[PDB]
Amino acid sequence: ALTAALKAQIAAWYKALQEQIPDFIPRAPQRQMIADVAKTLAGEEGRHLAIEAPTGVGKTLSYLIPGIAIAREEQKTLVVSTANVALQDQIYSKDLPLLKKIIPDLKFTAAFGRGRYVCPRNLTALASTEPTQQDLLAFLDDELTPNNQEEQKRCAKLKGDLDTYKWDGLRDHTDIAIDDDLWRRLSTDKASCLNRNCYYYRECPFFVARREIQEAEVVVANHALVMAAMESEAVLPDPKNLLLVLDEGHHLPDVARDALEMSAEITAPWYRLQLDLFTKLVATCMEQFRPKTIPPLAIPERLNAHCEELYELIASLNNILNLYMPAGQEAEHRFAMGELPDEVLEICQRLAKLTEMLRGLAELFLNDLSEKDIVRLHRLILQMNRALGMFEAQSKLWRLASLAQSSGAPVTKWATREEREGQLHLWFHCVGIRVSDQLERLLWRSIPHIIVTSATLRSLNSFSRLQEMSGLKEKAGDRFVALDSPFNHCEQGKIVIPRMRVEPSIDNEEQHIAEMAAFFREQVESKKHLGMLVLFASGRAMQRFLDYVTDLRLMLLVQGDQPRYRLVELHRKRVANGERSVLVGLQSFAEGLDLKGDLLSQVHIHKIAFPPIDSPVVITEGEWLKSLNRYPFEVQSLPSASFNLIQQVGRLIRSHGCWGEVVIYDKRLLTKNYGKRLLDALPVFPIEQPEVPEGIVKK
DNA sequence: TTTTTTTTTTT
Ligand code: SF4
Repeated sequence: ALTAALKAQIAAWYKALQEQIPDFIPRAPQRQMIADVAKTLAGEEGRHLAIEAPTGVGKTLSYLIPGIAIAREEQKTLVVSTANVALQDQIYSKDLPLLKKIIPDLKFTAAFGRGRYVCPRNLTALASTEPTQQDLLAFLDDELTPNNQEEQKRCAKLKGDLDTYKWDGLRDHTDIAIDDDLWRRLSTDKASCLNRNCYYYRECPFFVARREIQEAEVVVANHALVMAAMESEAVLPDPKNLLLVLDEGHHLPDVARDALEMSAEITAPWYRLQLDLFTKLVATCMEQFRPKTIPPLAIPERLNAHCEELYELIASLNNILNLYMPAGQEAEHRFAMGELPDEVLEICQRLAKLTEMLRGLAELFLNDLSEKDIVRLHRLILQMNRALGMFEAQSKLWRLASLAQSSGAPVTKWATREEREGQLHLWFHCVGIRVSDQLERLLWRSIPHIIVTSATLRSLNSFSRLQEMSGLKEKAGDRFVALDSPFNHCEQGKIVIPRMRVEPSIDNEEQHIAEMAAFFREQVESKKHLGMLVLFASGRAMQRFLDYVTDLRLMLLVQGDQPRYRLVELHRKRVANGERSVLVGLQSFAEGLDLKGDLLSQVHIHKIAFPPIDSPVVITEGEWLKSLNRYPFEVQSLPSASFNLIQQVGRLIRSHGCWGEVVIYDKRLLTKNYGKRLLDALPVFPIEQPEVPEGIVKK
């Protein structure tokens, strides 16, 4: 499988980059990862490879070089998939052009979902049309006019950039802030688009990007897109012709779980309204634009016999679920083991059938309208597209609610009664607990050999959690490799566990935050660190902590206040200037921050990020683990805590020459037996246990 | 055994 010419090509590109790009430094883990990826992707050894490549190993070049070599030899496409658009851009703008220097021949593109692309037609409307005081009837028309004059100028700037190729049309590739509402208007749904009819169709960024996919050697994708391309066999080449690298691979089950997740409203009056609107809309479609294809369900007698039966089912379900909950109150009911009582299951099966039928009708009408008075047709397309979305959520919901198991585990099922607009609304919720069958069918079986890599794949020094969640198995021929970290952590930093007076239990939170803040403040006062990061496991705790350090607002860059890349922008600017700067964030910061040396010398971790015990999904899972005679804490809480802790601690040492401390304020790392195990899955650091000032609680 | 709420993206 590894031909002579291929080894020669990989070696050549390797020597090329190491002695022609300044600072490219070889490493033995890098050589091993190149060889392992090369053997897996050529078919020489087993099926799939899950290789953990800690920061510093040089992971992306390590799979890019053999991946590209094998793709060229075989006239295949290398698909590199990562977690989100920012990481995609990192691969597309930094690593691939670097390889283009030594492979001038290289053909690579990036791929994104339709929703990230501007629609030239709409933007032209927004840039070239007058804001006229929200002309009232015109607002009611929502007829493509800039809300106001500021909006109009911004749109014209965006259009100027688009037309001269300063802007590629992707939402994330422009500096100009775009409101979410604005973006909804600037982009369009597949049906809403004019395709070959539009006078821009040859000029549309999205279609051009897909055209680039077709002749490219490397496509940079995100996991959601790849999954969607495996369900709809529609955007990527045929799986058999694919080399697939799933960078940031630990995210893969969660992404797969989107296919087993739905929440939707089911409250009976609202439902009556929706069905009435739909019936009326189908009749007006038939009158206004007779479709080419008229299904028997569109026949009015049949359509509203169908809708009346659906409604009667919904109303029965409302009554049943309402008996679980106090009247006139917001409430909640979870079904243990995700198991529905027989009558409720029966109802959900019939609902699944009826809502799926309505979804099919709406889809057929929608495609008929899109195939085809442009103004009136577009109003009708929009309404029917809304209807389609409603019934999509419905059929998916009832399909999941009807499942006995998914990948050998229950689907979490539960209802909520929530207040919204002066009223109580009934929601149903389904969340698949395991997703391995999904990954197996869409990826593992479909693509001959896949690389799953990440800086962090293991939990508790083990691939066990990854194996169980992903379905990858040695028995199927998948291999699992953990490369060593290059850095020397014990000499490069320390872990600090202050002598806190309370554990961060539920009752203790107020005192705990107080003690933390005191200690944290003293650290800031030492002026020993310029780059600081504070990491929380809940937004509740983060806000509470923020109340104690309100005198430090100037110094604090808080997740959400600005887009993360801007917050890191400012952080770099101030630290380079000699000022103290503190980032404060949740999971997004714990996962995404990569700050070397001065930029981040002290990491503050409020607590061990254990999963929420009262969450319905966690409860249902623990029930199921119990029924299999496994201990939930051992199998569910502690491994998640280990993975999260590895990731959080992983912010400190990003390079040789990184230095500093990780302050962990959860005393249970020393106080509980499991503490040792969490510490043993971290890199080795010396542990210091300083005394803590008295915690003054605030009103 | 022992634990308590985060986050992107797509058809
Ligand atoms: S093609 Fe669809 S998206 Fe591109 S411009 Fe015409 S309408 Fe807007």
